[PDB]
Amino acid sequence: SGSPLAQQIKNILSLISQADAAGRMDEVRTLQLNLCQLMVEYFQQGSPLAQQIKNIHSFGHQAWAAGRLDEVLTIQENLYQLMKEYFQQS
Ligand SMILES: [Zn+2]
Repeated sequence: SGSPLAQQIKNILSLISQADAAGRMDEVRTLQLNLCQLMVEYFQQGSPLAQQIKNIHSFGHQAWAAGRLDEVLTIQENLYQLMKEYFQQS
């Protein structure tokens, strides 16, 4: 974890919000791929909130691998809300 990584996570969270509002569906997909990688790197190796971000991210991968879109989507809602809290990015 680190401050430049934290700001890049905040940048990508902000662009996801902007791209979503503007209807840029392909860019949203790319942004979510970037956020995924940044989360793996930032949370490598914490507070209860950080532990739950890590757990929920892991279960998100398991749901995605099975194509379980219904569970992916509500995992995403939970994960992204916790990320917005941890990184103070509304
Ligand atoms: Zn991921």
